[PDB]
Amino acid sequence: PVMHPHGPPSHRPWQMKDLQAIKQEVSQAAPGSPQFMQTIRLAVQQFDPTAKDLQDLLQYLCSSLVASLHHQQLDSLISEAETRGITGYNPLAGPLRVQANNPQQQGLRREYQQLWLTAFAALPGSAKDPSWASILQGLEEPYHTFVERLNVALDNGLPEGTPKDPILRSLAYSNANKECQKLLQARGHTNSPLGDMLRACQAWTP
Repeated sequence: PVMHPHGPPSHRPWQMKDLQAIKQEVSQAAPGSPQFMQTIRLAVQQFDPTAKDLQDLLQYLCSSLVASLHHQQLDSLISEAETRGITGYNPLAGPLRVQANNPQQQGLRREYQQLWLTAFAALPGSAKDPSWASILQGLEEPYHTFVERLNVALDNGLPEGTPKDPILRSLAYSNANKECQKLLQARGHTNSPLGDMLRACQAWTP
């Protein structure tokens, strides 16, 4: 992090307590999901991290594969942004990442943080086996409990700005047990269909 005294800027290493608190706030959110993004967005604001700090934070929160995909995307976003013009970037003063580690280069650091943040958008979709696809209703699970069970896994797994209602509707079916799955040819029809698949199983005697 880069410290801002009340009365020059200086870098200080991450404190494990702060990293730990970030991971606990991210909770079960997958990289790119809303909770994940709000968390690391708040962290970048609070700690004004350098490029090196951001690399430590990445490896603490995400798997080694995810970290590599992030690096690939971030490199492309960097190249593209260089053409448009990066504030504080002297192409003759060495690699941009080295420059972003100079705590005096605030503008350049703030730009790098924003590209670092934006890079997470491309990460989902490269995960073809999310956990929310696995959540499946057992022969014993109630239906009303299962629909919420899927809602949270989608809340934690789906990237930002992605439809969830059309996902849960199919998932509340494709991932339901064969027990209650037989009430799904006369499925009720409403405006928000979700209210129906529950009406069908609003009362389900085992």
